[PDB]
Amino acid sequence: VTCGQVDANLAPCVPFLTQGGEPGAACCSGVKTLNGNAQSPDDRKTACNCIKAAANRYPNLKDDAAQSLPSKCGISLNVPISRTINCDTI
Ligand SMILES: CCCCCCCCCCCCCC(=O)O
Repeated sequence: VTCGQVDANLAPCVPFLTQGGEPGAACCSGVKTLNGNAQSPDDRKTACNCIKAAANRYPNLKDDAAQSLPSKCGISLNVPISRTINCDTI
C-alpha cells in the first residue's frame, strides 16, 4: 500500500542484500509480510514500484542477490526482482 511499509519490512534484508549468505528469520518474515499485504493488482504494482524506489536508494547492490530472496524464503514471486523491472507487466 505505502512505501513506508515496504521499506520497514525490507529493512532486515539489507544485511542479506549487501553481504549474501542466508537471510535471517527477520528478512524472510519481512518478505512474506510484504507479499501477504499486496493482494490486488494495484497493490502489487504499488509495492513493485516501492521496491524499485528502494533499489534506486541502494543502487550499488546486485540484483541477482535479491532474486535469490523468494526461493530462500519460500515464496514464488510474480516478478523478477531487478532494478529495471517494468512494474506495468503485472
Ligand atoms: C537490488 C534491486 C532489488 C531491490 C532489493 C530490495 C530493495 C533494496 C533494499 C532496501 C530496503 C529498504 C531498507 C531501508 O531503507 O531501511
